Amino acid sequence: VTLCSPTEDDWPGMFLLAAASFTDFIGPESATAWRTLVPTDGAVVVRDGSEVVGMALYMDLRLTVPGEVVLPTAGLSFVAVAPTHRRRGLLRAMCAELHRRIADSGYPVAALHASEGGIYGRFGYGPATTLHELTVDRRFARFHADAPGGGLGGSSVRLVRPTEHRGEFEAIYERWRQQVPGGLLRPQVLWDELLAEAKAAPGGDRESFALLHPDGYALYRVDRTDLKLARVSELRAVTADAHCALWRALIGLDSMERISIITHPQDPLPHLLTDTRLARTTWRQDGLWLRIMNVPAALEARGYAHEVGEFSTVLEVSDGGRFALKIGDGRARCTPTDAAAEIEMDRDVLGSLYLGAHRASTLAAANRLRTKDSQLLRRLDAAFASDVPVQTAFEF
Amino acid sequence: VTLCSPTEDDWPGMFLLAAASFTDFIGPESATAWRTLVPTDGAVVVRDGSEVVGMALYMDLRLTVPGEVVLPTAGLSFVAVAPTHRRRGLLRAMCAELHRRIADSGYPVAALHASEGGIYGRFGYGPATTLHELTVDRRFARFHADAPGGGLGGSSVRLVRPTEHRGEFEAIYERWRQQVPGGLLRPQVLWDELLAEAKAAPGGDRESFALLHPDGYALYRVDRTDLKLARVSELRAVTADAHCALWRALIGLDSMERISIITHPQDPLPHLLTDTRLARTTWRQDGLWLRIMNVPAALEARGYAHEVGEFSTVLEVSDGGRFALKIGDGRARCTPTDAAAEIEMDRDVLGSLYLGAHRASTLAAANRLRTKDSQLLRRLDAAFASDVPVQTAFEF
Amino acid sequence: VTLCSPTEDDWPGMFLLAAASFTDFIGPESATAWRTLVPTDGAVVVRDGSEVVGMALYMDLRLTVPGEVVLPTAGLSFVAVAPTHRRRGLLRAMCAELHRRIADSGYPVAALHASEGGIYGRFGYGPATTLHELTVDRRFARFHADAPGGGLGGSSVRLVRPTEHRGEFEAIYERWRQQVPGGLLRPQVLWDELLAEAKAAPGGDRESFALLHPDGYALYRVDRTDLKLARVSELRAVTADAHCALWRALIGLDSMERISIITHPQDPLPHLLTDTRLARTTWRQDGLWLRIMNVPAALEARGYAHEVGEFSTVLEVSDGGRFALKIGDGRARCTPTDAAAEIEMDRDVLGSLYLGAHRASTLAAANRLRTKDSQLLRRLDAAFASDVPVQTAFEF
Amino acid sequence: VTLCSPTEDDWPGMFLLAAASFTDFIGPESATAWRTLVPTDGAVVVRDGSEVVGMALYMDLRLTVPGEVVLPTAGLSFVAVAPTHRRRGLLRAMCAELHRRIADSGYPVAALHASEGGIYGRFGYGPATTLHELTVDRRFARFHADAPGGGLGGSSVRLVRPTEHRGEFEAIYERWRQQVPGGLLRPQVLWDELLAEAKAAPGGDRESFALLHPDGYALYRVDRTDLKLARVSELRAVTADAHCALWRALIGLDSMERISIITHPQDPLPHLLTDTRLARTTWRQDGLWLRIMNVPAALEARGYAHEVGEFSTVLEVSDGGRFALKIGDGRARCTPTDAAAEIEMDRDVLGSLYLGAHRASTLAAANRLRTKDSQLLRRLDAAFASDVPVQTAFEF
Ligand SMILES: CCN(CC)CCNC(=O)CSc1nc(N)c2c3c(sc2n1)CCCC3
Ligand SMILES: CCN(CC)CCNC(=O)CSc1nc(N)c2c3c(sc2n1)CCCC3
Ligand SMILES: CCN(CC)CCNC(=O)CSc1nc(N)c2c3c(sc2n1)CCCC3
Ligand SMILES: CCN(CC)CCNC(=O)CSc1nc(N)c2c3c(sc2n1)CCCC3
Repeated sequence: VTLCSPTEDDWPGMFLLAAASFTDFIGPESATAWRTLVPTDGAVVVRDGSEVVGMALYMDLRLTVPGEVVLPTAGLSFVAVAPTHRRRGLLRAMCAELHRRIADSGYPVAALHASEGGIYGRFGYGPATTLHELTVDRRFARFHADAPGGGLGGSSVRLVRPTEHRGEFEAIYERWRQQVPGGLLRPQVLWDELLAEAKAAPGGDRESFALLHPDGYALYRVDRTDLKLARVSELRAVTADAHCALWRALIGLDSMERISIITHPQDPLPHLLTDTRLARTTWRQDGLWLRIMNVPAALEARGYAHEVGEFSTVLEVSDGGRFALKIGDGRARCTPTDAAAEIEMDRDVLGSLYLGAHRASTLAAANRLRTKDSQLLRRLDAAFASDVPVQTAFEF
Repeated sequence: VTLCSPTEDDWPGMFLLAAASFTDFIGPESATAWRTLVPTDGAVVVRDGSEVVGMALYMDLRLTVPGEVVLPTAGLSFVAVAPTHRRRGLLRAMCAELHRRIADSGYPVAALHASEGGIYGRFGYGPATTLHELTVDRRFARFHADAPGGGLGGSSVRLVRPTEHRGEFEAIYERWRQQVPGGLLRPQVLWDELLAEAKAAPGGDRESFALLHPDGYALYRVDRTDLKLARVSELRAVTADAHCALWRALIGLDSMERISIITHPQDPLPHLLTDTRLARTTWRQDGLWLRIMNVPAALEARGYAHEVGEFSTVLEVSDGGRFALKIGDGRARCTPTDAAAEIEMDRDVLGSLYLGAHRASTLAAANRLRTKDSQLLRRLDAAFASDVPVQTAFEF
Repeated sequence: VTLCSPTEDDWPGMFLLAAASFTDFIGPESATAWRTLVPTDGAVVVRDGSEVVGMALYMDLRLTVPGEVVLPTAGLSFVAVAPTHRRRGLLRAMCAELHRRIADSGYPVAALHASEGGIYGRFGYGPATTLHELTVDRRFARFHADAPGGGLGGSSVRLVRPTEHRGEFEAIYERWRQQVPGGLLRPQVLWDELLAEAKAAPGGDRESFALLHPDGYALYRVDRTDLKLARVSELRAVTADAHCALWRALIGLDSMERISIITHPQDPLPHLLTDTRLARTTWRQDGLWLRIMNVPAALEARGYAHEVGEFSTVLEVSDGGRFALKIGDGRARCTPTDAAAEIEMDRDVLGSLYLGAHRASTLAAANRLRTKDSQLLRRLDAAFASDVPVQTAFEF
Repeated sequence: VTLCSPTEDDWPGMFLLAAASFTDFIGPESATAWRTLVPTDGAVVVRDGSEVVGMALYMDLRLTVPGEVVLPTAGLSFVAVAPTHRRRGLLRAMCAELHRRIADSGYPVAALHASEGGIYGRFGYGPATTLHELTVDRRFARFHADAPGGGLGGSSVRLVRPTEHRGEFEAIYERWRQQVPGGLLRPQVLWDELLAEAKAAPGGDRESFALLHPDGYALYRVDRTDLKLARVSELRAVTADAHCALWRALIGLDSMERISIITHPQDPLPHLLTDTRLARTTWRQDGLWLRIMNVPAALEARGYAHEVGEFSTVLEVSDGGRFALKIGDGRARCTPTDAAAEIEMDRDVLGSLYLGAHRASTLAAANRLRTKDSQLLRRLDAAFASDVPVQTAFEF
């Protein structure tokens, strides 16, 4: 049981573990595209004696954080331990080695999507975005008098084939990801993969269609089994006008009973309708998880709310350092100190605060965040909050 | 078809309409208790020719708003139109008369719980609290190392019969309702009714039990049909310690698979567990709806966030007046003006902002709130936000 | 194993067999009411050695047949064989004795509601009415421009308590039953029983309400478990205006999603709506079964369609006689003959034709009815058809 | 937004709208076959500016009406409005243009299958056939002593592969469609398509088998997911003997629990069994919809019941003309008149009466058909009734 960077000859063994560990695994062909995002020493495997019994890697990503700042991000992925080798310290050993490499390589943050919610907290990852499924019973849906784009004349939205308008989706997404916390750069190879999933599969998913606006798009397909349900896989809108116009078109899918989408808690859709209740929350879950690798770099890199007045405090991260944190004029300065801590929290908690999805006050109430000053709590809440609601880009 | 205040002889007809309109109607005996909260001219009926074909009333309530300010509140309730008399203007006529009476009587706000979400917006009511059902699979639930009250020694929580500890529930609730936005005074007659519902009914609900802490309680019963589900009807906790200790006791209901509760979006429960995902959101809906009757009085009465610096603007409510709004040092001044509006919104939108459940930014994105200044938007968001998360007291 | 008329001392044993044989059995108290409809020698029991192991009886009923003719009808009921004594000839023996008594007493027809559809054909009973369940999704239901009673002014329908308007229901039902084939006289004791079932039961059925028009009524209650479903137990309407007005009121039950009713195949409800499809047929089944006891008397007693021109034929009923049947001017003459048969059928088939629910042509296609002349077939179809659609009165 | 006949270059855009509008759409290959039934100017499209945002067409069909008369019929089909262009008058505009073309081309009737039941009434289409799903629990099914084809010797029914007996199916269907109201000529290209659907699809429908009699056939396949359910896609039988023999063979599918078929309300199947109840009606819906284009031509073309004696009346169709209607000896004469109307109805109502699926009396009770003479009503009922029960041929 030794731990190594994989060679080319290890990858058939890694794909076998992948097929056995991940039910949603698309085979080796699609893996080629994703592999191009893995840097030279971005992967570790565990061999027994040899067969691959453990693997983990990270991908080079670009993540937007509040203030429209783009951080280099290590995207943990393809993590698997063979069912033959559970409870053997393998996950801990692989995660430790990758975090060492990630830290040394100079990434300020790491990120992942969690298969289970009970695993990654102990390795310093905190849930940082919230997925929110809305299901609209579109048969009752009427738009409010106040909703944009309800005037006479032609529609600005076109119904199109995804593969024939790649350039427009790319450009709209690029604009979206740069202005929204949680945004990820989507490289060319992932557009290739996305548009491949758009066509129908024999005994699989139905054909995808697109609704295209100059400042937004929606990709949707009819569900495999529920033929009265349309699933919006992705809706990206840069303006409120685009968002409303796309939803006017989706509600116009008259052969459907229900439209579902995985969105974020601050999606304005409910408020566009005369009956807000028709946009039912059918599902909620953690989206992106963040591990802050370098506390000073991460805290100094993001923007903070201009509304809160300048304040200073001392933050201790458990086994992560202690810092003099000064926030004012939407910027933070974060420097070493041995002064008494005013705020303590584990590393995972900081990840949860970092994009503004969770309030300091809420985490304080669970005692995941410890302070004796409730004024400081309010100031943290306000400072770390995000002007632009945090969203989830794409799963990896 | 005339509109009158009911006499004693109208009430049998009103109870008949009630039994036919409300499936959850407890009969005339329980109605006696609720009736004591209806003031002298708090009710209207419509007769044909005579039989009661329409009714509506309000109750005298006390509602806590941000800054722990308690407002006299007209609680609209018992609203019904006979199925024989739909689409006849009756709801509009009854609501107009009651709003006249409520306004003239000097209530700054009216409030209701909505049977449907598409009805009450046009009468100036906006959803102001959010109900959030969490279902915990308690078989997997483990408390985080950081969670309070996990030390050795005895428990501070007692398992008791509700009817034998009325005084303690009353006193704990009184403390709770005064410090939480959305809190309602629960008068003696509603405690009588609550503790009557606590006992088992033949072929109905099972017996209720209570978990009692010095600074919190939980009332729960096993579900009628799903005998592995415990439903928490009510949990009131004044400290984080009480909240955690009550949840340690609920997770200790070892004969149950699942514990469900209707709570609020900022309930810290998920953060008390090592796996936040185990607290699944199974249901979300509008709670209390508010109609601001008097804009200046309401806006001046509540507290605002101290974090945001002093600012001035001009607010227009559609057919509700235009006001110079000045907010600073957590207080607002709201005075008449004919200066150009910087913010416009319908009356219902203001109700939705008033307890801090919805962000101005979110409503702006749906164009329910119109301004040309995005800095002003951020300032409104921050100012109207509530330090203490808004919760829902009891349905009426 | 002997067969006797029961004495008073046999009835506790009969109630025991009843409770064990019929899940819907209301106990001995309600049985008192039904017992008053059983004539002196209207019942048979089988004892072993003694305990009651078999029973059957008939009740004195009055049944409306086409031409608004009311026949004395033997209503077979309370038929049961102990589970200890199956496959022992007991049903055959009891049915033979009762049919002897019924014939000798001078009833032209016997009738029953069948627990199973495979039992009663061999004893000469044919299904003669069709039950048709319609479920309306009332949220989408809009009335057609052509539908009666859509004008301004007050409603003619009142929402009332059943027990306070007994006289009006009685009188409306009396008018209904006399003008509709399948109508049964409902005696006073069955009104007592019907209005007793109208009140709520602890852990049972919910309270019943009534919609009352001068020329019709509907009795309905919310379903026990599906609280968005209203079940119409009974709707009796003497005019099209009443029928439409009652349905306008039922569609006005705004707290319900669905209204269901057990009606007949020619219920005009679907045609009152702009979307006929909203009245979905969710269930179909045989209603009343008829055994023609005396062929000549039965065939001469009913009216026939005036449209078909006079014709003569020879009808043979298998082991039931052969007859010269002459039909003209809406009347039949039916006399003995030994002339060659032009039409043959079993006795059960004639029962199925008798109220016009089934077409001769349809039964001919199954070869349940044999003739070599297709012109005769068309003439039978037309002659036996009912001007007024056949309906089902009440179960017994 | 202009309205044109499509060119060859419009058809890729039409197929895109089709794939997005119709979930059951087989792609462009199968569309080639259906296209051959569309005449030169049988189609309209709406372009914006260009992309296809609206389309509609008709196909040249031959429809059998009572009296075995075959009418040229315009089969409306492939109707779709883009979800981006709802509530824009497009359906109304396309339907108006096609009806103009259909009328001018000399079709007496148009016909369609309705995606929803609330759409096509306002354009003068009335539901004219009823689909009736029967589900037989074949484990209990026993044939009645009277049922044909229960004697000793060999079976007349063969189990075969559909594709190897095309000629026999074609010839049997041709005989069927010519003698049954609702029958449609099935051209060669639709036989090609039907037999292509008969083979198994990977992750789709299972292989179809055929039961073949000299005077009937049944096509059936095991359901995708319910492997104890056999679905009869099509059963065509020219004699009662064939119908019974095919059902004896279907009940002999001993590996199945249930056989389902979409048939018509007068299917004799229930009467072939000792227990009629085993043939449960699981589903009912409108089949073919008719719009009478030319009232005189349509009414003069069909045969009427010989049983009713000669009578004369005056029929007014709303915005469709007024006519002296004389019916006798199974033929109608229909000529212009300005004499006072004795019968009024909308155009859609006449379509519903035309094949005898709905009774005049029933439509009168809903006030869709207005007369003051109830004798006239009875005469219409009898006259328009169909000797041969109306059935549904194939969907288009
Ligand atoms: C399949 C992994 N899955 C289960 C935990 C996680 C969620 N992933 C997705 O939703 C997009 S599909 C995908 N994603 C990759 N990161 C990858 C990688 C591949 S294939 C591939 N496919 C090869 C090496 C780089 C990572
Ligand atoms: C039954 C009304 N229901 C349906 C819309 C609304 C929700 N109400 C509850 O969840 C508590 S039960 C209750 N509530 C009342 N306000 C009242 C009133 C009564 S009984 C009564 N019971 C008589 C007059 C004052 C209001
Ligand atoms: C209970 C019998 N049931 C099961 C086969 C048949 C259907 N009957 C009903 O839907 C009305 S309840 C009823 N009906 C009776 N005929 C009777 C009789 C009684 S109780 C009674 N209750 C005593 C003797 C006369 C018949
Ligand atoms: C797909 C249309 N569908 C949805 C409303 C209606 C029902 N149609 C069927 O059940 C047989 S499949 C079919 N039918 C056509 N008429 C057509 C036509 C095609 S493909 C085709 N396929 C191209 C032009 C002529 C009509």
